[PDB]
Parts: sequence; C-alpha cells; structure tokens
Amino acid sequence: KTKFHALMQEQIHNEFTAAQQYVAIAVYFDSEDLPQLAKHFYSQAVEERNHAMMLVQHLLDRDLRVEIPGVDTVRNQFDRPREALALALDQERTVTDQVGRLTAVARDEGDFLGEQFMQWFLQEQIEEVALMATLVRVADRAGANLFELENFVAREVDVASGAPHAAGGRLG
Amino acid sequence: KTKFHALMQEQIHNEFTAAQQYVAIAVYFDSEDLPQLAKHFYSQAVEERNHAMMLVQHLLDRDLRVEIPGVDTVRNQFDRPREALALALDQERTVTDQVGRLTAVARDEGDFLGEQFMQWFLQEQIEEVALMATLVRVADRAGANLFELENFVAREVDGAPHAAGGRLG
Amino acid sequence: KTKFHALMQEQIHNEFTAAQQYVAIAVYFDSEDLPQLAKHFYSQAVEERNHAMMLVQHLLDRDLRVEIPGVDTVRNQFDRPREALALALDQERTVTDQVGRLTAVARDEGDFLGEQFMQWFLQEQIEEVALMATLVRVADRAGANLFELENFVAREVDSGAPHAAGGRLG
Amino acid sequence: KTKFHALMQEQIHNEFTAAQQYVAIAVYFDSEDLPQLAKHFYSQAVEERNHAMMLVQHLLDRDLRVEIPGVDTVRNQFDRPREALALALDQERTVTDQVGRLTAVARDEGDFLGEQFMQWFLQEQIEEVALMATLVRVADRAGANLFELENFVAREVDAPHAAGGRLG
Amino acid sequence: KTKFHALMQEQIHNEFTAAQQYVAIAVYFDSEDLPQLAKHFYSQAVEERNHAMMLVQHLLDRDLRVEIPGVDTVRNQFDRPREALALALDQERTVTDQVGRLTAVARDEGDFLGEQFMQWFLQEQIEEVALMATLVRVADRAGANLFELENFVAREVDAPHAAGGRLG
Amino acid sequence: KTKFHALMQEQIHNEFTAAQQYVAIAVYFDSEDLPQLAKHFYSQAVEERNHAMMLVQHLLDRDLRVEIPGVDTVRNQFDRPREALALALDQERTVTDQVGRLTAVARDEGDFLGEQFMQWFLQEQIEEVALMATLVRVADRAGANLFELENFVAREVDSGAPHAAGGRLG
Repeated sequence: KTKFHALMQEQIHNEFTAAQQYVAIAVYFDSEDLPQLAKHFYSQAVEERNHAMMLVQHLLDRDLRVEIPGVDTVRNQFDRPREALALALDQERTVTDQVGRLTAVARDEGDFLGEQFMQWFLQEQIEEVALMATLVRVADRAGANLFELENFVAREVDVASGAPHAAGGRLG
Repeated sequence: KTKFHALMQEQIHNEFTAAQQYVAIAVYFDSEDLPQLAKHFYSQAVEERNHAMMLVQHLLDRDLRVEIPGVDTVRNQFDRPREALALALDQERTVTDQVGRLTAVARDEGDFLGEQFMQWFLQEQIEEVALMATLVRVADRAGANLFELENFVAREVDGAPHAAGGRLG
Repeated sequence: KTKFHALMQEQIHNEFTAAQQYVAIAVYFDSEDLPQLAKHFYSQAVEERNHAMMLVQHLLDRDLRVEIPGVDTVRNQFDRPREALALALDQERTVTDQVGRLTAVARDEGDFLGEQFMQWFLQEQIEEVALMATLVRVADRAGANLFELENFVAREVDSGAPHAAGGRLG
Repeated sequence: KTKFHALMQEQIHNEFTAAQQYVAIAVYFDSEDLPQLAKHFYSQAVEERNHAMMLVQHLLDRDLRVEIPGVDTVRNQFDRPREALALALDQERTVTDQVGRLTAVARDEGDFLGEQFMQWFLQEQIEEVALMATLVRVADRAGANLFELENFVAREVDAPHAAGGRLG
Repeated sequence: KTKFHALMQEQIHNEFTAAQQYVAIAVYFDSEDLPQLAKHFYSQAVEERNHAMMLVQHLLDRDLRVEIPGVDTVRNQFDRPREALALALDQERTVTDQVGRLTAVARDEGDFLGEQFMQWFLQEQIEEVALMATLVRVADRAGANLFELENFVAREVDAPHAAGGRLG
Repeated sequence: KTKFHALMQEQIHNEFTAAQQYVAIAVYFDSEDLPQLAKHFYSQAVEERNHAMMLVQHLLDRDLRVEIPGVDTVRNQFDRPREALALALDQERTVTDQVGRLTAVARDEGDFLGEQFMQWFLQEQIEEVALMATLVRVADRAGANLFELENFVAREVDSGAPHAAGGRLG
C-alpha cells in the first residue's frame, strides 16, 4: 500500500467527517432561526460530500481499494453564530493543509496521477477559505445584529466544467 | 427527556448509518462494474439521508434538542452482489422494526404528534422492503448472469414530511 | 397465518363482491333508462375493483400469500331505483365496519404496517357513505320524478391513494 | 326463454370467470417479479371484462333479461410461469368453442341478430388464441431464462358497445 | 350523542373563536403599521376558518348534527407585537392539546373514522406551532427594531374538504 | 367617542354576526343536499365578512379605536328552505335600516367622511335585498320541486368598493 493511497483513504474519512460537521452547523443555524445561514451550510455539506465522492471515484478509476468509512462525532453546541463560522473557517484551513500534504506525498512517491488529481482541490480550497473568512468578518461586523449577516448572505452569497467526476454523480 | 425523544435521536443515528451503508454498497457495485445497481444504491443512500433529515426536522419543529451524530463503520466487503442485496434487505427490515417501536413508544407515552409523524415512514418501509426483496429474488434467479439483473434494474426500477435542508435528488 | 392476514384475504373477497354488486346496480339503472345513475355506478364498480386490488398489492408488498377469490351471487332485482340506492348505502356502511375491524385487529396484533395501511380506506369510506346517503335523500325527494335525480347526478356528481395491483383503472 | 338467450347468460358468467382467472394469473406473475407478464395479464383481464359487458349490452339492447352473476373460484397456484400461460391458452381455446356454439345455436333458432353479433367475438378469438399460443412457445424456448420471455413481451407485445364503456 | 361528536361540536366553536382571535391580531398589527405581520395574520385567520369548516364538513359527511356557533369575545389590546405573537403561540399550543384529546376520545370510543380524520390536524399543528414559535424568537431578537421582524416575514414566510371550499 | 364611531363599532359586530348567520344557512342547505343554494350562501357569508372588514378598515384609516368583537349565537334549525331564505331576506332588510341610521347619525354630527363612506353600502343593500327577495319568490313558486330553485340558482345567480382590511376575499 502506497502512502498516497493510505492518505487518500484518510482524506475520504476526513471529508465525510467535514461534511457531517457542516450538517451540524446547518442545523444549529436552522434552530437559531437563521435560514439564510442554514441554507448555505446545508449546501456546503452536500459539496463536501461531493469532494469525498470525487476521492472515492479516483481510487475506483485506479483500481485501488476504497472503504466507505464511518464518521467521527462532530460538534453540535455553539455559544453563538460567530463561533460556528469560526469553526468552519478553521476546518477549511485544515483541509487545505491535508490537501497540500497529499500533493507533497504524491510528488515524493512519483505518483504523477495523484499529483495532478489534487490540483483541482487546491484551487477550490482557495475560494472556500476566502468565503468562510468573509462570513467570519461579516459576522464580526454584524455583532448581535444577525439580521445583517443574513441579509449579506441572501444578497452576496451563491448567486466548473473542470471538476473531477464524483462517484454517484455531483449532487445539488 | 421522553423515551420517544431519546429514541428519535437514536433513529437519526440509525438512519445516517443506514445511508452510509448504502453508499458502501453503491461503491462496491461501481467497483464491480454493475453501474445500474450502483446508480440505484447511490440514489437509495440519498433517500435515507433524506429520512434522517426528516427526523431532524421533526425535533426542530417541536423545539426538542437534536444532535447530528457520528456514523458507525459499515460493511465494505462482499463475496458477491447477492450478499450486498441481502444485507440491504435485512437493513430495511431492521428499520421497519425500529419505526414500529418508535410508534409503539409514542402511543404508550401519549405522544400523539410523534405517533402521526411515524405513519409516513411505515408506508415507505412497506415499499422499500418489497423492492429490496424483489432485487434479491431477481439476483438469485440471475445467478451469475448479473447482466440480467442490470437489465431488470434499468427497465423496471425507475405528501412526505419536510426534510431539514430540503429533499435531495 | 395472522388474523390480520386472514381478514385481509376476506376483505379482498368482500371488495370483489361489492364491485360485482355495483355492476348489477349499474346494469339495473341502464335497463331502466337512467343513464346518469348507470354511468355513476359503472364508475363506482371500477373504483371498488381498485380498492380490492390495493389490498392485493399490500399483501404482495409484504410477501403474504394472496388468493384471487370467486365472487358471491349479487342482487339483480329491484322494485325501484331508491331500493338499489338504499342497498348501495347499506353496502358502504357495511364496508366501513369491515375496515374498522381490520384496523382494530391490526392494532391488537401489533401489526403497525397493516394499521397505517387501513387509514386511507377509512377516509375514503367517509366520503363514499356521504355520497350514497346524498343519492338516497335526493331520490326520496325526487319520488317518481326520477328525471330530477338524473339531473342532480349530471350536474353535481363527480392523492396518496396506495398503489393498486395492475394500476388504478378509470 | 330461447336457447340463445340462456346461453348468452351463461357466457356472461363464463366471461366474468375468465376475467377473474386472468387477474389470478396477473397476480401470480406479479408475485414472481415478472412485471411485463403481469402487466399484460392485468390488461387481458380488463379486456375479458369488456367482452362480458358487450354481452350484457347486447341483451340490454334487445330488452332481454340479464343477470350480473357471481364468479366461480379460479386457480391461484402454479408451479411455474409456463403452466399459467398454458392455462390461459386452454381458456382462450375453450372460449372459442363457446362462441362457436353460441353462433350455431342462433343459426339453429333463426336468431339473425344473435348470429351477426357473435361474428366480432370469433375474429377476436382468432388473435387472442394466436397470442397465447405465442407466449407459450416463447416461454418454452426461454426455459428457466424467464428474463428472455419478459424481454419478448416488452418489445413485441403491444367492436360492439360495452355496457359502461370499454375500459383501458 | 357520543363524546367525540360533542367534542367536535366544541372544537368547531374553538376554531371559529381562534379565527376571530387572529383577525384581532391582524388588525392590531395593521394599526401599528406592521403590514407584513398583518398580512400574515389575516391569512392565518382565513386558514383557521378553513379548519373550522373542515370539522363542519366531517359532521355533514357523517350525518351528525352540526351547529354553526357564536364566537366568544377575543383580545384586542396588546402592549406590543411580541405580546400578540406570544398569544398566538399559546393558542396554537392549546389547539394542539384539543386535537390530541379529540383523537384520544375517538380511540376510546372505537370511533375509527373520527380518529383517522384527526390525523391531518395533528400534522398541521406541528408546523403551525413551529412557525409561531419562530415568529416569537425572531420578535425577541428584533427587540424594538420591528422592521427586522417585518423584513424576516416578507422574505422567509410563505387536506380534507372544507364545507364551502378552502378559501385563500 | 362620537355616536357615529360607537355605531360603526356596533355595525362591525352586526356584520360579523350576519356573516355567521349565512354560514349557518349555507350549512343547513348543504345538509339538505341543496348544493347550489349552499354554494351561494357560503359565498354570501364571505361577502358579509368583507363588509365587516371594510368597516374595520374605515376606522383604521381614521385612527379611531376598533375592536374585533365576539359573535352572537345564530339560528341553525329550519323547517324548510323557504324559512331560511325568509330569514336571509329579513336580515338584509335589517342591515339596510342599520346602514340608513349610520348615515343619518353621521349627517347629524357633521361627520362628512362617515356619511360619504356609507353610500357604497346603501347601493349594495339595494341589490342584496332584491336578490334575497327573488330567491324567496322563486322558492315559493317552486314548492312542488325544489330542484327548480336549484336550477334557477345555477343558471341565473352567478364594485368601486372600499378597501377591506386584509383584502377582499373570494
């Protein structure tokens, strides 16, 4: 078993866990009656699931063994919205590290196929982190006037022939 | 914390796990190059996620605490397609029991809202079990000419409470 | 063999027989030259057949043995339309009883699947009885001026239903 | 009561029974997970009901007494699909005989209206028997590969007034 | 007179009174120049009227005597919007209890028709309480900036036969 | 509190009660299986509610206090249709008097806004009374056949209006 292969298997687990964490954050917001934030995070959980499934599909394409893993417990309690957003930013930053390490490991093993495959993920991370950071600054500026944060999301947020195929198709 | 509330929380965990198990089965089929079976199980995983999210939505609606749980490890290794279909059938039968027990518990506690909410799930389980049982009998009849099972799926296999986050296709 | 399962098998028989009884009533009306009544009862016979086929489908879905039964003789002779409408009302009340007893029996055996499946039939019975009752009161008011009853049917008369085996017929 | 009238009343009974037998066969196939065969037999049962109602209509048209009868028990158990198809073929052959005899009897009593009315049923029988026979030969050739029989049905298997209108 | 029947008659009265209470709240909001809240409650009053009329229709369908009742006085004075929303939430919770008790009573008398008929009202209550609870929390968060509550309603906010048809 | 203002408040009560009385009549008809009559009275109850809500709107527009009132018990028992129609006619005549008196009272107090606002209601009463009177004469003539009264309603019985609080319902 190569390291890239082992590390990809870990990343599938990390991605499924990340997606579950977004669902928890979506449901937190929902229960706080912040529907624009909730709708955004429900959507973000579906996209992380898609990333996970792109990693599965890569191993499938290469005839490398792949396990659909279990998922670790995720955080459900937040003192307030800014704390959930902060967690989401931190998570995207963590994923950025993981993806960079996947690249480095493939480079080091001369796994050229793995290396090129990681490139799309690096670009996505650029923009995902940029978005989470934006949501954190805006939540900070909004303070307890959460309505402004909601208004910002409704207007400014969410309004790639490139992507790798996701096993089972890319969900909306 | 009522028993119905505790048991709903368990069910959400059971459903997310069931959904993960379907993804495993979908991926097994995909690796076996049985795309029609794979596509069907990917779709079934999305629906189970939906059921999970309908349970979440019910607790939300009632202002009862709800936790999005972790997910237990699921089975990835099968000797052959029929074995994965058998596991799916057994799973749907298990979910049917769990749903019956949720209803019973709500009846016993006089939770009339919980009881009526379970009804839709009972109907769905009727048809989901019938479908899984059909796939198993057809897989048996197809023996190792799996192509016939694929053809059957392509040709013959093609209201609800709100799901938190909306019902996914 | 559970009691619910046995009782569902009887109900299938009862529904096929109910459907045959509506055909006899439709034909009686047809022969009396009351085409609006006749058309409505032909339609009602198709719907009862559909109910029977929904019960069949339920057993099929659950892998429980199901027999397509024979049908008992039904009534063909009526002194007059009001007597046929009265028979139809009584029949729908009888079916209501049967459906309630199926529900009770499933509750009593903890057959949760069976119980939920009966619910749709209970709401249908509510409206079917209301309609038969209406036709009887209107026939009573019309007396021998059956034309008014025909006029009433032409002007005034006519979901998540469970799957019917073979599809729901019009 | 003429013999043609009596025999028409029997035929109405025979046809209601035949229709119920097709439903039994349709449900057998359905439970065996043979949906193409099932769908075809559900459809066949509706058409036999239609035939029965055409007979009812004919007596109605002639002001001859007509009873909607009860229906005899029908067969629900089959060892296998071929056995159900064989039963259906035999049944259509039996109906052909019955229809021939209705014709003969009307000829013999000088019931010209009855005789002409039977002619349509004679032509229908020709094709219905041909179809049942075809399904039996194809089921024989398919042996236990019932999927081929289903495939055949999906691809190759696509009037006097009926009291109450002709049902689809 | 069964208890279920007597209790349905009371529920018709309760529903008419509930509907009139929503009109009072709608008019309160209107006078406060909170048109989004007012429009929502006007629409809510029409829906409660619809519920009332579904209960009437059920008794009609069953040939059980039904009276269109009078309506009790309802509350018109509120110190502020959150107090009117609170009353609406309380009222929806109360209706939920009433509906549960209607179900229990029908179960206890073996009134299977009445029991199945109450089921739809249970599901509606689930969502109607969730919505009122949502409006109360949002009004709390908005405090005196009622404009935010209005903006929230404008953007985020918005069956058995009813005697006389379901009104919009 | 002016007399016009007080009397408008009473009128809002009278209108809500009138609307409730039409629902009672509609339901009586419905239970008698006279659907055309029933449909017409359901519709008439919705219109009276509208009138009520136009009065509410007028007080809203003028910043005068307005209470949504309770509703008095109304009549549910009728020996026969003609008796319910008679009650509706008498009710519309009573409302006509009430509206006249509101106008008079506004004239007497120099309430020019109230006076002009009452005018539309006077015109409506003209036609509503004419229609109720028509239904009564037709019901009298159709004593042997009430289906004729139904037929008449289906065929012969299906403006610059003031805003109704909450909008005018159909």
